[PDB]
Amino acid sequence: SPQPLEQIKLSESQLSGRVGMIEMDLASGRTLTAWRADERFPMMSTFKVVLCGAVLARVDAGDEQLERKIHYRQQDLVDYSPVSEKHLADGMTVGELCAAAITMSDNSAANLLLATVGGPAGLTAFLRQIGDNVTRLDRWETELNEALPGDARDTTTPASMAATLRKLLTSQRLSARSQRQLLQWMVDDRVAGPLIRSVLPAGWFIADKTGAGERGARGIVALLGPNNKAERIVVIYLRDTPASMAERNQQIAGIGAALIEHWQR
Ligand SMILES: OC[C@H]1O[C@H](O[C@H]2[C@H](O)[C@@H](O)[C@H](OCCCCCCC3CCCCC3)O[C@@H]2CO)[C@H](O)[C@@H](O)[C@@H]1O
Repeated sequence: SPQPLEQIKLSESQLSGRVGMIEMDLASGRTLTAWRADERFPMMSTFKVVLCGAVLARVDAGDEQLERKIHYRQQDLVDYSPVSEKHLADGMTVGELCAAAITMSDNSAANLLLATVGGPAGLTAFLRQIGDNVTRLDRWETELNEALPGDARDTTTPASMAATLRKLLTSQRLSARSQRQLLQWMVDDRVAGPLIRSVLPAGWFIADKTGAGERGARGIVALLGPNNKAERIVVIYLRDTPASMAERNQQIAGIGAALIEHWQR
């Protein structure tokens, strides 16, 4: 495999779109690999990890309970509601909604959660409260995936997203139990977790959230490491590429291979 930076460059060339990537040590925050790390990319569904961080912050403050049942109606549902469409009559708890949003990519669950945290503006305010002055959410599902060229709405940068994920998971801004819950939701991702495990060598940890959007936009935020430990945050975003989903997936996997084969940096 090429060196990781070389592989990222090769991927960007093969995809004919922009790639953004960071590799960061979870414990220390050091940046090991960076490529277009200060450029903007649509978050797509990856925003949901930050969303549930904001929910957990409210729980810690005594302003929310993961047990609280949210009642909703059919008119509230948007595209891709695999869990939430089943619970019109019995509702879902706030915690169940975070599980659906992060582990099943349920868009309506994400919108219900957004309403509990003050909407996109509330989520952006939370980002500023934790020192992320770059990432921004402006719209609800599904419009936040529009990925218009040059539009800063609903974007992050690889560097900001990595730092924010590290803050949420490890910095003691969230309580010990809340940090553990956020991590566990990422561990339990059903959309990409098992697929990734099927191609990871034995002994490698993965936790993740993936997203896809318009104009080829694709991303992953992940925790990865050897010896069954979450050693590094890896954030990869793709935008403005015409490539098939399979090819985007394969290029992201190829960056992963390069990282694994050149891990000691
Ligand atoms: O010497 C290291 C390893 O080399 C190979 O492992 C291969 C593996 O067989 C292949 O399937 C994977 O593809 C890459 C799979 C990456 C999965 C997704 C990565 C995501 C998740 C993390 C965020 C970035 C992207 O590459 C590795 C490294 O060459 C050997 O198969 C394995 O026995 C050996 O332990």
